[PDB]
Parts: sequence; C-alpha cells; structure tokens
Amino acid sequence: QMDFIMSCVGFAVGLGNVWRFPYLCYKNGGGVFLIPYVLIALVGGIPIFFLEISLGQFMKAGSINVWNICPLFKGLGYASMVIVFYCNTYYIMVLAWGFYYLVKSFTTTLPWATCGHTWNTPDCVEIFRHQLADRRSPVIEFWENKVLRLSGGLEVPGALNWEVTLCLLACWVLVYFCVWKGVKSTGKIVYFTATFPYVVLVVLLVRGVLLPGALDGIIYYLKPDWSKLGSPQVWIDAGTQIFFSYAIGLGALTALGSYNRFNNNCYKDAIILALINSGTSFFAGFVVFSILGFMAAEQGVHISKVAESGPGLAFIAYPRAVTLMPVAPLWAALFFFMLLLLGLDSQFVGVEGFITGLLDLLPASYYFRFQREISVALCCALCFVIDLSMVTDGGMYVFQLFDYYSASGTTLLWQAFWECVVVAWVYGADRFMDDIACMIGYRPCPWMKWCWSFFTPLVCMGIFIFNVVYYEPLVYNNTYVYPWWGEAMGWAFALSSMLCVPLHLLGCLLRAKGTMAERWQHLTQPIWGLHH
Ligand SMILES: CN(CC(=O)O)C(=N)N
Ligand SMILES: [Cl-]
Ligand code: NA
Repeated sequence: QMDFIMSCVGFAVGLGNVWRFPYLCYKNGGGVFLIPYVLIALVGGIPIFFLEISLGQFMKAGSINVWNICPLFKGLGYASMVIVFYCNTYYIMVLAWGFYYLVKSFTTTLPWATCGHTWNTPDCVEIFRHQLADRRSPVIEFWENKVLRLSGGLEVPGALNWEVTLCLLACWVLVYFCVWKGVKSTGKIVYFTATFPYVVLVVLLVRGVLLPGALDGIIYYLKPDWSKLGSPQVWIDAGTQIFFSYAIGLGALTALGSYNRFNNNCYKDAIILALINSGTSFFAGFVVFSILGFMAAEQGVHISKVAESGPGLAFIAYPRAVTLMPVAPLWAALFFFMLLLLGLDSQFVGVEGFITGLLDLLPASYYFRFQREISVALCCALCFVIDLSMVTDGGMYVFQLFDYYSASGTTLLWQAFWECVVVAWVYGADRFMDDIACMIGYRPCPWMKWCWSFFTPLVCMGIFIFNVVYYEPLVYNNTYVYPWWGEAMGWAFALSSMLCVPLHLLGCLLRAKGTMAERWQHLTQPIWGLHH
C-alpha cells in the first residue's frame, strides 16, 4: 500500500531505528531491554500508533486542528510542535556527524582504520594483544578526539569545531534547498530509499555474523538480565524509545492519517508499520551487537564496557563493521550515504510539518510576502544558532540533554498519556470505536480500547511515578554525572514541552465565562468538518 512506503521512507523508519535503538539497548543492557520494548509495543506502541493514524484519517487535518474533537485539549498540538522543534534541533546534528564521516570516507585508507594520525592519543595501537583496560580502538579515538573533540564536561564548553560546523551548515543548507523545492524523493527514488537501507544492513549482518565472538554479542543482545528489570531506567528508556521511533506525539502521524483517504484500511497499516519499525530496530540491533561482540572478543574487555554507552554507539559500531569489509572505502561511502538519506528523509518530514504548523498558527494578517522561504530560512537559521551549542567541544553533552529530555524521556510519556486520556476518557473510547467501525467497516480487536482506556495510561503513569520516586541523575557514558544546572536545563526543555497542555487548559478556562462545569463542557464540544 502507499501508506506503508510513504510512512517507512517518511518519518517512521529512520535514525531512531538504526542509531537510537542500538545505544539504548547497549545502555540498558542487551537482553533486558527487549522485554519492556515488546511489552510497551504491544500495549503502548501499537495502540497509540493506530490512534494517531486513524485520528488523522478521521479529522482529515494535521497539526493542531486535529484536536477539534476536543478543542479544550488543543494544547497537545502546541506541545507536539515544541517536541518536533527540539527534535529538529538535534536530529540534524546526528546527520552532521554522519555527513562528516561521509566526507572523510573518500580515502584509500579510512581515517578510523589507523591511529597514527596527529589527533590520536599515544594510548592506542592498531592490533590488540591478549595497557590492559586502557588501550583505545582507533574508531573511538576518531569519534571523540576528532569528530567530537570531547571536553572534560558540560561545565567547560571549549573551542568550537569548525569542520563539523561546516558539515552541519551543509546539512542545513541542503535541508533548506530540498524543503523549499519539495523533493519528496520523487516516486521511484522513494522505492529505492525504501529498499536501499536494508540491503546495506543485510550485507553488514552477514559480515557481522562471520566474526569471532559475534555469538557472545548476540547472546548478550538476546538473553535477558532478570535483575535489571527492577530499575525504572529500562522501562523509561524502552517506552520512550518506542514513542520516539514511532514518532508518537510529534504530530506527523496525524499528517500521515490526513493524507490517507477516509475509506482506507488503517488497522493493517498501523500493525504493519509497527512491525516494520520494530523489525528494522531489531535488525539494526543484530548488526550493532554482533559488532560489539566481535569488539569484545578482540579487545578482551567485557561487552558492557567496549563502546560508548551514549548516543555515539552507532558511530562506534557501524564504522568498525565497514573496516571489516573487503573494499572498506566503498562500503563506508554506501553505508553513510544510506544513513544520510534516512536522516534527511526524516528531517524533511519534520521540518515540513513544523513549517506547516507555524504557517497555520500565524493569522492571515501576518501574511509575509515570501512566507514560505522566509519561514523556512528563519527556522533553519535559528536551529543552526541553537546547534552551535552542540558543535563545541562540550557540545556532545548538550546533545544528550536534547536526547534524554527534550524529545524522549518524561515529556513523551506525558504527551502520550494525555493523548490516551483525551481520546478515551474525554471523547469516549466506545464512540471512537464506533467511528473506527464506520471508517473501516469492520471493528478492531477489544485489546485496542482496553489499551487506551486503562492500560496504556496506567503504564505510562506508572513509569512516570517510578521515575520521580526513584529519580537518578542523568549520567553520560556512565562516567560523567550531570551537574544541577544541566539537569535544570534539561528539565526546562521537558517543562517547556509538557506545560503546553495545562497552560492552554487554564487559558481556555479563563477565556470562558460562567460556572466551571458548563464552560468546560462547552469548550470540549467536538467541532466536526464538512464531511461529518
Ligand atoms: C523523525 N523521527 C525519527 C524516527 O522515526 O526514529 C521521529 N521519531 N519522529
Ligand atoms: Cl524501534
Ligand atoms: Na523509527
């Protein structure tokens, strides 16, 4: 079906499946991460994915207009906008690093194959003997000393990195050119971009399985650690990983639903997209953890300490796989080209959605002469100004605050929980089921309304409560504990995303008159379109 490919290439299959899931699994521990993943996917992931798709189909509108079913909660739309903005702030940053790798890929010998270069510390060696626990692989040296120039901590920003600055600027001007032109990957390149990733990954997997110690890595990836289930860290990471990789709460899924026709088979669409996202994430995990197993066997250090536990694992594992290929530079170019294409597709969708939302928000009186190009130029420039913070020596640290807090973390649980509450307890789960039955003819499984009513909200609330009760300060690469101001800034992002719903609530309550009950009922009266 068109929806399948449109969503896959669009903003469903992307870095969140190839880059995010790997290091989330690595940080939480390989096997133990999978149980909350599948549990949330069956309980929170699939139901909310279906919710957003079919809500977009029903209302035939995206952005905030989709909440005309309950204008009193229209604030969720605003919240989504904020979230996607933060996403667009740091998502592109990954691309910059990837772009940098691509630029350094075109060489007879890859930069991260030998460590005899200038920036590499004397504590390195190309091949490892059976000092111990101190030697650093050339790939991590290239990732940190050169690509990142990682500083002591977030307290010290350091000197700006000009090469990554230029690469990020190139990514942003490319985003500007494509969004303004509206490339949309044509119609056949779409198909190519739908099938180009897996192919490359497949090759890696074959090489991945043909390595010493890849079995240890894969059993670490699969066999759960039953002790770790107690901590809420795994549950928050898995729930937010699904709500990120599925793009839950970012408003693009409602746009996908609106693009679809009213008479469409949305249930099978949602199930197959969930299966594709989960399977692509699982496949990327296969590749990454096979590579980690090979590195653990070759280093001699334990699997849990081989690579960086932060966002850089996808740039530690995947390039190493390329070094194992016969023609290394060609496969480096191919892999990083596919990664760049995936990121650009996702970022095009996100930036286009954000621009459409802003232009919808702004009244007709604020009609700029060049509103399209002016708006996209301002958004790109502002995002670049914010991104200058993540390019600095300590900038990687800020990226973590944009990863754990701005989009993922507590804010996504809050958004999804309020989604469930507004659609099920306010609008009416049974009435919504009747609407779905009218839309698609037949009726979905009762598991869906059970999930929306008192399963997904309860699970999200429980993870939230276990987080706040047993709060742990965020730690980067299990080495650097964040200070109170970094936590404060991350929570500033979190509250900026979360407060959109309660503040818009109080705003509507104040703008309304009379007794609280009657005005709350008036403001929550659904507003129907011409079709229904
Ligand atoms: C745009 N993306 C990337 C992804 O799908 O992982 C969102 N999660 N929204
Ligand atoms: Cl995923
Ligand atoms: Na995804």
